[PDB]
Amino acid sequence: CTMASTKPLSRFWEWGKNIVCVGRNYTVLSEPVLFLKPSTAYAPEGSPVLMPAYCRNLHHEVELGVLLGKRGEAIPEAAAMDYVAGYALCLDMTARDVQEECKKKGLPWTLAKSFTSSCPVSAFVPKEKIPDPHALRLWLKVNGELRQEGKTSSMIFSIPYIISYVSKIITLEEGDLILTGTPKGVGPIKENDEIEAGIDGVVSMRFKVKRS
Amino acid sequence: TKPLSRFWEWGKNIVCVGRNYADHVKVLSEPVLFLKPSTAYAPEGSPVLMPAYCRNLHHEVELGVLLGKRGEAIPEAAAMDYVAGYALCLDMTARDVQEECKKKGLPWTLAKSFTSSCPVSAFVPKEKIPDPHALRLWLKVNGELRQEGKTSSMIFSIPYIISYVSKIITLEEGDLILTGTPKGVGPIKENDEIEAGIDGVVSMRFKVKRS
Ligand SMILES: [Cl-]
Ligand SMILES: [Cl-]
Ligand SMILES: [Cl-]
Ligand SMILES: [Mg+2]
Ligand SMILES: [Mg+2]
Ligand SMILES: [Mg+2]
Repeated sequence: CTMASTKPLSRFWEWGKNIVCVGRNYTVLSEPVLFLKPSTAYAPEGSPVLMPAYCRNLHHEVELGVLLGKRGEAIPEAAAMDYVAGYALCLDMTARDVQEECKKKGLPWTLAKSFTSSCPVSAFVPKEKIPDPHALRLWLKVNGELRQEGKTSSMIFSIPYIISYVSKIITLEEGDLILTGTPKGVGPIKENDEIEAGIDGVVSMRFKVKRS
Repeated sequence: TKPLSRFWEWGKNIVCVGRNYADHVKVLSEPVLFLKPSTAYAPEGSPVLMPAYCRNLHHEVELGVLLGKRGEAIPEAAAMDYVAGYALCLDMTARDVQEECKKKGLPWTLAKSFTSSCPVSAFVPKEKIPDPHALRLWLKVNGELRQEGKTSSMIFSIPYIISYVSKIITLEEGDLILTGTPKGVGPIKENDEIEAGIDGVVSMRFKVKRS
């Protein structure tokens, strides 16, 4: 089978190897902060967000995800958008107190950012549906109440810039995903809370928060 | 197909422990964990590529544990049933960048997770290693011994590490865990030749090249 019974972009979470996330993109450094999630962070719509046992302060971060359509090694910024298959709406689910400890102790962010279900993900949005990734409204509601809204025009580092920089450090494979940061309004969730989030005019998704 | 013999071709995730050897310093706190991407794999035949930004590249010879099976919250007593086998690995580290990451309280990504940051030997089936904690690892640079140590010097056992990791991160078929480096970590420069092995089991050669 030489088809999309092999690498279907509509199911990128099933076969995608790597997830790369930018830090503060809405002190900021000369470059975007980068951290990884494992493939097993993916929570496709229908999956709950799982509060880890060790987690006291679970935070939502609505983020635009950029899906790579082809292998990219030191991708030029001017070519970067030729490497994009499309987008997903994502949550960068964060154990915020663990993260405070990680920052303070100079440890890796893995227990804060990389747990099971730490990357809820919408249906695949083909590139065609988004003329301009930097002209979108991201929104997130908890129990029907708006908590984050932000414009992707507010991004400090552009998506072509991010793809380029990341690919110079980490070769990206077909189906790798880059989370491009969260606007203002990040905040906590508790067991049995309902998250709704969307990109205006493009896609919405629902997640319930549960425990292990 | 997805042969475990070629796990680097298709494996999704690499998890690495911090310091797990009691034979050097460069109520026990849990093991530090960090991730490498799939594109960290440098299978034998690949060179190690020094990132442009790197001033102080370090070798870390490590025993890699390959998972055969999906595992969530694996009990320590069951952990070894999830192991398909082993690989000899290098946890290639930009040491100065790591100091910068620690100082700012940022992720260790640029220090630990670059392209080719995980050189990897031929797959060793579990059968060939009755006791993972009774192995000698060694590494030479340009013919000169730099690291040697026993996996009996590990602070946390392999079943412990698999268990702890799986409670935080579900492991897939083909995921790899690097279990730490013995004494002798140190720098390597462009055009250095690395030889490393597990006594009685496997050896590997790598050349270090630049951008
Ligand atoms: Cl927390
Ligand atoms: Cl360095
Ligand atoms: Cl990290
Ligand atoms: Mg984030
Ligand atoms: Mg991965
Ligand atoms: Mg190591």
